[PDB]
Amino acid sequence: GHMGTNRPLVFVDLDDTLFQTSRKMVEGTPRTTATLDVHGQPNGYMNPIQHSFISWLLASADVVPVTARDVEAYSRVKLPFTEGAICSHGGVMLHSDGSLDQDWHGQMAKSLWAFQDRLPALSEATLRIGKDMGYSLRGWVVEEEGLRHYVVTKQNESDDAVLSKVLAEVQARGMLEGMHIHANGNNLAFLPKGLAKRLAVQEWLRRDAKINGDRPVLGFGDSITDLGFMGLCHMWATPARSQLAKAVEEM
Amino acid sequence: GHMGTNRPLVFVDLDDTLFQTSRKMVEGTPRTTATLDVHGQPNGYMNPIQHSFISWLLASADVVPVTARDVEAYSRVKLPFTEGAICSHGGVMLHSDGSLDQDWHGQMAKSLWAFQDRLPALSEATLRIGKDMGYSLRGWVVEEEGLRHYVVTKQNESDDAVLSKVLAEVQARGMLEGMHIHANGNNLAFLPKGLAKRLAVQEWLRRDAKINGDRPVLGFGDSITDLGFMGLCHMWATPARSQLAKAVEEM
Ligand code: NI
Ligand code: NI
Ligand code: NI
Repeated sequence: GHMGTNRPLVFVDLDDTLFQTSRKMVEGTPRTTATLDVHGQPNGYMNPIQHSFISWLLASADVVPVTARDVEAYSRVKLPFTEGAICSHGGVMLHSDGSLDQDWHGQMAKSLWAFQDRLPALSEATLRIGKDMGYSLRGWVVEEEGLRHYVVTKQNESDDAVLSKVLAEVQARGMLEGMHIHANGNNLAFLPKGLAKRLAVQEWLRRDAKINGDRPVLGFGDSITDLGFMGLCHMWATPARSQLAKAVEEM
Repeated sequence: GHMGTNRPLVFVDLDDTLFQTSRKMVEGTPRTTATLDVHGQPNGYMNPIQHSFISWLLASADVVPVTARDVEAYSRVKLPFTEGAICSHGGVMLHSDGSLDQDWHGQMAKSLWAFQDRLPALSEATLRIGKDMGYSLRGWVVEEEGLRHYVVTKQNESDDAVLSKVLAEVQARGMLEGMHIHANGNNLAFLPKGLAKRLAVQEWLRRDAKINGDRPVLGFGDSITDLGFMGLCHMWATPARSQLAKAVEEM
């Protein structure tokens, strides 16, 4: 029979799915502010199709962000999400009022305590090995209060090919055993085994099923690594010029 | 500024996207009739997620089928589509009341009159070459009143691998120059150059833009060949276990 709401549950990636930075848009084209930088100034935007799409989607379905952003960076997203969120590559679940889900935090803590020393050392070694290559890098450990989640590294050369080289060497030096990687644009991330958008979306669906039974689930994402959580949905979707769509084009 | 409707225009494939035959569903699981066979009896069904999804989508957006079915087979689809349709692999556009679009019919006629003799001969040769292989086939020319569109061939062996063999030989005998092919499940189709879902969706969007300007366009399809029209949308989407999704999985 029917229980709860019939409307779709839609898991949406954020950066380069709902909005993007200025450098990824054609100059002068109209835009709406979607994110702020740490100094409080606009730094991410929606074009006219994008703001029309997310407005319709938020009005029509239960929309849940599934993002690499940590909680602070997610709080700089200026979109009226009302159902909570998955943050930090699946390391964090937020309730609808923005408060931290204590149960998931306990489970993630358990999965991640074997990595708490390795993560700062891995970021340090990557940033050193990057300067050894002569590359001007930038990186840090993404973390919540008390718990370190994953390592991120960016380049300042305006050449994303730099990061593919480091990934090749770090892999050969055997630094990534027990971990998986995300690479898209100027972003290279090293994630512990038990940290994944897929795991948090899997838990979100388990909880939803007790309230709403089986209802249509849709996943939207732009990265190849977003296929993890997107594969848990009944239908998945991607922007026409995404990293994922471009890879499908070449297949 | 804003003009017309803001709601998304959603192009949806039909078979194996919104519904499927009984043999493609787990026995005994609940279902809703979605299509009738030529004898008027149910032969295609939606599972509970599928009927919930298409109901929500029809209510929330302007939904336009984009189907290989000819007009007669489309008329046996028992879903309340209200905006017209693209049929016969892009060879036919129907108005919302089901009447034939005369302009597109004239354009398709022009593209297809160099193929009017080749299509019946190609179906005959394929069905003969199939029996030469010892395979029990079935095929015909798909056509509207006066105009032949494409060739379809099916096998009766319960082995879809049979069709991949014929495609290999027919290609070597040089019978498919100036044409493209569709193969998914128990369906192998040979299409003339100017016959494509992509071309009809392209024309549909050109016409829509004069009424509604630029609004979000979403494409849903299950076949690799559906990527043609799906690439014209802002976002495209596929069922989790589709032919397309399975190919992406292997990439
Ligand atoms: Ni993204
Ligand atoms: Ni289909
Ligand atoms: Ni129902």
